[PDB]
Amino acid sequence: SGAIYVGNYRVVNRHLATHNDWANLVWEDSSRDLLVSSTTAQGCDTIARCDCQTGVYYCSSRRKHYPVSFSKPSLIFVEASEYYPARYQSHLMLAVGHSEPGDCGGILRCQHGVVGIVSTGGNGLVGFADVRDLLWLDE
Ligand SMILES: Cc1cccc(CC(=O)N2CCC[C@H](C(N)=O)C2)c1
Ligand SMILES: [Zn+2]
Repeated sequence: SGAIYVGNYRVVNRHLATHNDWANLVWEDSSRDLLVSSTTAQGCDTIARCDCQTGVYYCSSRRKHYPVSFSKPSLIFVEASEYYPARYQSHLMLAVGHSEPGDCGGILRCQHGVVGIVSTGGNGLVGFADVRDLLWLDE
């Protein structure tokens, strides 16, 4: 679990969005596993606007942060799950690092701010949904 709170927006994994997220929907994209909902309170986070390929992510299944080298956002095949049919997920960045299903929502940060959230993983990989291209989150 986890979310990014920026301005009057909440960014979550689309597959973990709540009834309240859907009732306050701003934007969603199944191909990216992202959903953004509106909030009444001002957020605590800021978004990176950069091309970093290193950063640190929070891993809830270890209660720890780990450093990672990750690929640029790309279109990657993701096998069928209870949440989606087999498909290509876009804007996904892969890295070597521990992750388990409940780690989705963990934030990846670089020195410039929030880069993205854990969305996929397994077998010593961790995949992050990028948010750096969503310029409207800032205004
Ligand atoms: C973080 C992690 C580690 C091991 C396993 C998993 C599960 C996983 O990859 N799924 C299920 C949920 C939706 C995901 C998606 N973005 O399509 C795919 C997730
Ligand atoms: Zn950066």
